[PDB]
Amino acid sequence: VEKNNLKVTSPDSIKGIYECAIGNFGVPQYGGTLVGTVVYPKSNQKACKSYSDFDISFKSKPGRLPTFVLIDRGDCYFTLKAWIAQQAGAAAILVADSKAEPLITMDTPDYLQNITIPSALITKTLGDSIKSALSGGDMVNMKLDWTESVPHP
Repeated sequence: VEKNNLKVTSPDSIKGIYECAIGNFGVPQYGGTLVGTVVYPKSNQKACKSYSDFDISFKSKPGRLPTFVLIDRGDCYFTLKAWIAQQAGAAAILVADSKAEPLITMDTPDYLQNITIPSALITKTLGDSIKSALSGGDMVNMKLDWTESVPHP
């Protein structure tokens, strides 16, 4: 399981370094990092359907942090969740595992080349911690670290 470090920068309650598992699609900024804010939509939480019907966009306003969308595993292909979040303007997708278990690699089921959004899966533990912080009205900000992540050919 190929992993990279993830750093929650806020709120203070859950700040720290965690691991995430990089999916076999999307394009991390290898050698670099990406800071964003995490959002867990109230609707279409598995990103199996189009966000446009919901009039939901994750395009962040100028000067604000890029939006990372927290998405639940289940019901559809991981690649489709990425494609759909990408269409909705998300800067990255974090797929929270539906069961508590070691990290797994999100595999693909040409068109894979069209998926560019950094895509990673996080544990149910971390997913639930983030949801709790957001539920308390806290912004959850996060730095994705690929500084030492080297891609395969």
